[PDB]
Amino acid sequence: GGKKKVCYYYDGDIGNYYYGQGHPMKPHRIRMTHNLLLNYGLYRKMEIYRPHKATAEEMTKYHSDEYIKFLRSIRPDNMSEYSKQMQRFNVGEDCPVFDGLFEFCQLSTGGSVAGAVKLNRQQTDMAVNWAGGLHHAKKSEASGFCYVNDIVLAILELLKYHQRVLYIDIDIHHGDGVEEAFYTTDRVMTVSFHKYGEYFPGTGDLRDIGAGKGKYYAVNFPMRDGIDDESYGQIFKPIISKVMEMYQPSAVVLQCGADSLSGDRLGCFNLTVKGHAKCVEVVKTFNLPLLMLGGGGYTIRNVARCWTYETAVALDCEIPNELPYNDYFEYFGPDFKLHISPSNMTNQNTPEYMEKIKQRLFENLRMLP
Ligand SMILES: O=C(CCCCCCC(=O)Nc1ccccc1)NO
Ligand SMILES: O=C1CC[C@@H](c2ccc(Cl)cc2)N1
Ligand SMILES: [Ca+2]
Ligand code: NA
Ligand SMILES: [Zn+2]
Repeated sequence: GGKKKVCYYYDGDIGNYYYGQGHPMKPHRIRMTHNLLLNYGLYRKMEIYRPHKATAEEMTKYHSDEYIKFLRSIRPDNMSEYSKQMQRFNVGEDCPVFDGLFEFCQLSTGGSVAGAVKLNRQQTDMAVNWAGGLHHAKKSEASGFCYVNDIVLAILELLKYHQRVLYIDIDIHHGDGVEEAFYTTDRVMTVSFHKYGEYFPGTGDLRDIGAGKGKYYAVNFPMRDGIDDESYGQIFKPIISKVMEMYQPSAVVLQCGADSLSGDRLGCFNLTVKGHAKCVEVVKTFNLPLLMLGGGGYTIRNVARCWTYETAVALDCEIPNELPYNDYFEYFGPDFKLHISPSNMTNQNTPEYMEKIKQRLFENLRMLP
């Protein structure tokens, strides 16, 4: 289907926001990603855009006025005056108050929405916002280190020109906030692959399939610890192909959370960067307008490797395994290579389990009109 035009959204301020001592979410990982892919020369092959800061107007296309007003007001120095509101909107633990929090949301959101607009106008085939993918935020509530749901806002922008949008989520966590926003519509189908059982956020059962006009338009593939490239690859392509055949979306949003990689600090999957990136490759083959977004990812050297490689995949541009010098080179020791090895952790997802869950999801997809 040809090489695709790629537009890529980055603001160099993003890496300066800080969740606080001990918090595993490190926005600095976006700056590492950017610097690595610049040093591989990938700027030669794509348009690089600085996103606008999304306004309250943009954000309240989904989020409540009250919740957005609170995000705009709350600061480390006025927290004690906002104790009640902090509890109502679930801010102050997983989702702390930090300096510049609202500007941070504006930058994340701006990239996703700017990308969607660029796709709507047919000025690009693919838009990339690695600072996006905040799949847990809800209408009036922060969750899971997410405050504003850039994905939901980007999909609402796509729905202006697209009757049917497909969302795919390869983050190790269930994309509960996106699924919830679109649970009762058939105009967005949500497909999430995730660890399920005794794991954040606790949602995404096989049996959660949508409601009302959205019944059968939510798809959940629950997995156990230790899934590897071969097991994941054998279910992802057939599920996504069946979804494409039955749902026939005209645009796609792919959340590429890198916490499904081997060695992630919060994750317990065993995927390599090649295994993860094979998902990008599969989605690309359908030749649809594609918004690719970040997500979780807590071993930051591997997040940088993952999203650098996935940018190269979007560009159909082969890059060497030997890392080029970069500003964060020491983080990539002791090997200084792009690709990673899986661990020897046991895969708890048996072949039989994977095939059985796949067959249950195929039965649900036969129920589309
Ligand atoms: O990656 C994510 C968000 C994961 C949210 C995990 C919340 C539980 C947790 O580990 N919280 C925590 C850990 C260390 C320090 C402070 C909070 N979504 O894809
Ligand atoms: O590096 C970053 C930019 C946005 C922010 C974030 C928070 C939560 C999720 Cl799930 C994904 C991304 N971190
Ligand atoms: Ca997921
Ligand atoms: Na839906
Ligand atoms: Zn995650």
